[PDB]
Amino acid sequence: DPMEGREDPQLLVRVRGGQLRGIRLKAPGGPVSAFLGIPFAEPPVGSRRFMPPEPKRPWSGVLDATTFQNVCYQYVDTLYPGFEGTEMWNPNRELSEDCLYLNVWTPYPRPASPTPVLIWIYGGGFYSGAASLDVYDGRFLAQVEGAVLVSMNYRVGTFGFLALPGSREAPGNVGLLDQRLALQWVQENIAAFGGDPMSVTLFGESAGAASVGMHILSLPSRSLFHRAVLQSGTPNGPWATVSAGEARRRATLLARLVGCPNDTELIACLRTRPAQDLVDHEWHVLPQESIFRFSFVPVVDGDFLSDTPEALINTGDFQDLQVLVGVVKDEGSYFLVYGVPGFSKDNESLISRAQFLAGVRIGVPQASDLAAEAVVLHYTDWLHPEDPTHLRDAMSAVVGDHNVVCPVAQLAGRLAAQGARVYAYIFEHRASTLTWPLWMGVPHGYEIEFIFGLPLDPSLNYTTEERIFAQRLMKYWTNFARTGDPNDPRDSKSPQWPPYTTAAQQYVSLNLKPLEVRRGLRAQTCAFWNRFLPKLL
Amino acid sequence: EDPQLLVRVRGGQLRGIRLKAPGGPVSAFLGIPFAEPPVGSRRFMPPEPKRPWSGVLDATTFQNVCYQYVDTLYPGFEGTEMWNPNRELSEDCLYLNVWTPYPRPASPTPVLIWIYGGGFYSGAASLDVYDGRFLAQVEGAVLVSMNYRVGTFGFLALPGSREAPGNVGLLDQRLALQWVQENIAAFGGDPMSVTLFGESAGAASVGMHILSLPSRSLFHRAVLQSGTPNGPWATVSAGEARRRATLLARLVGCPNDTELIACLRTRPAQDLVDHEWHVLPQESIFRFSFVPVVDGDFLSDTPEALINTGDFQDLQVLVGVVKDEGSYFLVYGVPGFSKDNESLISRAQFLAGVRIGVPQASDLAAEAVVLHYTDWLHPEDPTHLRDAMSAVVGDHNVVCPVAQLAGRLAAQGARVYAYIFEHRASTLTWPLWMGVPHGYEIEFIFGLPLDPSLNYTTEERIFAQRLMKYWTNFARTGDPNDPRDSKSPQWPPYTTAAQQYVSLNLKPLEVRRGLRAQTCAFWNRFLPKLLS
Ligand SMILES: Clc1ccc(OCCCCCn2ccnc2)c(Cl)c1
Ligand SMILES: Clc1ccc(OCCCCCn2ccnc2)c(Cl)c1
Ligand SMILES: Clc1ccc(OCCCCCn2ccnc2)c(Cl)c1
Repeated sequence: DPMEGREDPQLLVRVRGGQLRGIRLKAPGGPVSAFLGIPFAEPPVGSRRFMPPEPKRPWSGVLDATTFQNVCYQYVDTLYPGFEGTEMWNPNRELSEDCLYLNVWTPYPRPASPTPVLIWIYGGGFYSGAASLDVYDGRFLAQVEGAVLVSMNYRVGTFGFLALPGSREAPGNVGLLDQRLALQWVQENIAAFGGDPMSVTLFGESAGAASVGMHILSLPSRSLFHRAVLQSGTPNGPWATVSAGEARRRATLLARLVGCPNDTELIACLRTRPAQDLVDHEWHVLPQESIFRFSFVPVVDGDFLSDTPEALINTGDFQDLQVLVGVVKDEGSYFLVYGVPGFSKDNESLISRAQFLAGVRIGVPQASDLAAEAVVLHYTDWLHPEDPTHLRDAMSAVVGDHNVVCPVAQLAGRLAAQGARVYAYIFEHRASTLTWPLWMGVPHGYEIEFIFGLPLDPSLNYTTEERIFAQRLMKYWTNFARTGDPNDPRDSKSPQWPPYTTAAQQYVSLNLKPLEVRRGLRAQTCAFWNRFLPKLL
Repeated sequence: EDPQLLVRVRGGQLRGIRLKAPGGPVSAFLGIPFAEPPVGSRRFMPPEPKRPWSGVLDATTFQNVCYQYVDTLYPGFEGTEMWNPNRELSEDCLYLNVWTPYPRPASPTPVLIWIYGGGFYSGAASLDVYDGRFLAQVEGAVLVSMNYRVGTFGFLALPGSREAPGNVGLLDQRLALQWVQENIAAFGGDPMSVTLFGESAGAASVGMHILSLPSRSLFHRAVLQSGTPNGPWATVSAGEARRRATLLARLVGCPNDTELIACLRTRPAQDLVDHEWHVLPQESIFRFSFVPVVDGDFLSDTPEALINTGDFQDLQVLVGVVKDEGSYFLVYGVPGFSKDNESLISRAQFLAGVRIGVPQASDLAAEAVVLHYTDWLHPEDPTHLRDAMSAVVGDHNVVCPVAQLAGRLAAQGARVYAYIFEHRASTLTWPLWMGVPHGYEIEFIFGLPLDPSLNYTTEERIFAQRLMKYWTNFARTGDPNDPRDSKSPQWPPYTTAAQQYVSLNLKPLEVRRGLRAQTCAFWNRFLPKLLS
């Protein structure tokens, strides 16, 4: 690198694979260091499609690490052309199978002594997502809390989770293996950045939180981190996993659909189809009333997942663990405009009672006739069982409770009974800049920008109370990552966030108001979903 | 001899007795025969009208209580003994009483007829809490109440047989109703304004008069207090009534229908009463052996079917409940409950208790009742489980049947008013944890707090006068509100749209909406689909 002597000396770093040169980024309160697009794996292309990730082979020279790399090949949403509501979640770099890269944000210059590491695993229903989206920007947590923050790309869709269980050519869960490979990479290499590999906190949202949860339940991953944060997502629940049988069913059907007639011959054929043909058909392998399930998700393979997540969280020893879990207020609203007839982002979506009954069949696709009517009866307001606004909102909560809030509640409760330290929250602030209609309240996903600090960017037109709020949340998260306790010990002025225990079931509300402690995490309704409803299901 | 106290009814002369109420006198006519005594071969048979009589029949005194079980759980205890017979037992008991203002009313007065409850196995028109002197004195009402046969004597049925056709206890009530039609005018009562009212089993009976056509032309308005014709306990099937009679027969030594009944007529009354209850699987402790039968005659179908398909356009109804219907039933049937301690039970107990309260229920339906009634913030708190156990029994047997009846009658034409009674009597001798228990609204309706010697609070004296006004305003008009009122809040009709009902307590009328709407949607709409 004949130009080293004239480049910035504070942006050169050596890792196990070679040298990198990062970039000095401006954050509102000062500069940060950013190292973007570090390969942590051999590009999982050609013969390596569906295969487990192979560790990146060393390079010569200084790797340019100043820009985000490719987004893992995935479906791109087009329901609403040019709409910020969906576009903010869309890929912001070129799609490519060659996408296994990660990013590191640190203070500038890099910390003198070992600094706690947050690793971000993104959501996107396992069919989408990228570590380079504006909403996952590590610069604010780095600049303001002094955090080292790592976020990796992992394979999604067929490429990440298509399995023919028991084969060697497509064992499944490779997308979770991508994540683990990045975790290992952090273990060997994060010290070279000022990162403390003995204090690593995973955090994620939705399918990401599900991924975090799965690393908790998979033993090879348990030595790669110390604390975890699950936001609006769980490894248990109706959507985050499938059986070996079901995964086998779905791969076979997708193979027929793209023209592919012995497991080896089948996978060899799939490997020849262009990436876009897989994406174009991946959705078409479900009854398209299962509009609320994705086809290629982590599989219960007896290997990565030794048994079902519900089994492992019912029988597991968790004294080790500290976990911060939680939900937004209206988890279900978002999805309604994509699956239930009568719903739109553009009108008020007041629905009929028949539309409600129909929506419950689509929301609980696994349900029998009896179970559906039980859900319908439980969520009806008998004082106004025809009121269209109460029915719109009830539809929202059926989808939200069944798929996120009650899975979280179940996980919180089980982890606490089996030794873990648990902190529970409900996030109740609607972003002032939100472009989804008012009726959706605080939708799924829209706490993420507050955890990451985006309101500190004055360019983004948040309120001044939202700046303050984001700083409180950043402190909660980084405090938890540092100590396993979101509270600031140097501060008893502020109200305390008590642990969540099976006796008092306390949890806090996150909004512009001071912390408020509540009891029972939607306790009556989730008893219905987690205890009774699994009979007629 | 007082001419106000000498009345002539269609069967002869009667002499009454001038009684003292707090605000003055009333004429009472106690112990009037309305049927031939149902003894010997008349046992189990429909009543026959009383034969006429010579001279002046002494009607100054309460007649005998219909032969019935006598409660022994807490001997001497005021709380229980107050429902116990207060005259001697006899199968010779088909008499009714009549209260009237003194002097006898100038102009035809609205008549209220009281049908007591006590589970179709007990009850007497002569109990102190059914005392008609207060409603008669203060509101000028003519108040009637009859004894009807209970237990095996009233309801043992061999469906299809001619000598034990069933429902004779209800036919006893019907006869007293015709009696009031043929005779109440001589007392200044108005045969054209007759309001039935009753409590529990009595409320059920009242409902079955609504649902039986021969009865329908004998009254104009009805009042159902904490009981229903529909529900889990008020009726049995033809087949089941037969199974039960036959097993009662074999238990006392008997033995063909005619043959079997004949042998039963030979048995001393207390033999029948002794084996009365050993006759159903004893998970059915919250269930009595001999109750109205769906005979195809008095009840042309199940009450459910009839309230689902009937036209109730010319009927006004006043229905309601108390706050803790299920309390009284706990100390008698559920392990862990007593009048003497605070009944703080374990979750194991609550689970076992639910099997009792819902004896009919599949495993899954019990599990469903358990999960619906658990408070998941404190799923093991004894105070929470105790209170829930009481709510399970009360909601399943009274509150949700009342909600269902209210809603059906409203939907199909009837003018309905609904209440929930929430004052606990200052004089109550049951423990505090039982709240406002089944039956303890009656004394306020009847105006017993007006008797100063019973030591009720002055507010209760004012409360009781209010309820007496609702009930008699309803008798007079079909509407509990005052036609030139006290300008308090109005009591709205109950409708299948606004589901409005009032609270009756010391504070002014409060309008609420949905009578345990969520919980009763569970019992009447979902839970049936679960033993099915
Ligand atoms: Cl609660 C909930 C709602 C939706 C959902 O998944 C929607 C996948 C939509 C996939 C669309 N797609 C992918 C490729 N082509 C279309 C899941 Cl896993 C869970
Ligand atoms: Cl062995 C026996 C005796 C009584 C009882 O339940 C009492 C119901 C209430 C009896 C008094 N009452 C109240 C209103 N009318 C009569 C039960 Cl489950 C069992
Ligand atoms: Cl919610 C409820 C509670 C009790 C009950 O019935 C109790 C009968 C008690 C009979 C006692 N007895 C009479 C003669 N021998 C025993 C019914 Cl039908 C309904």
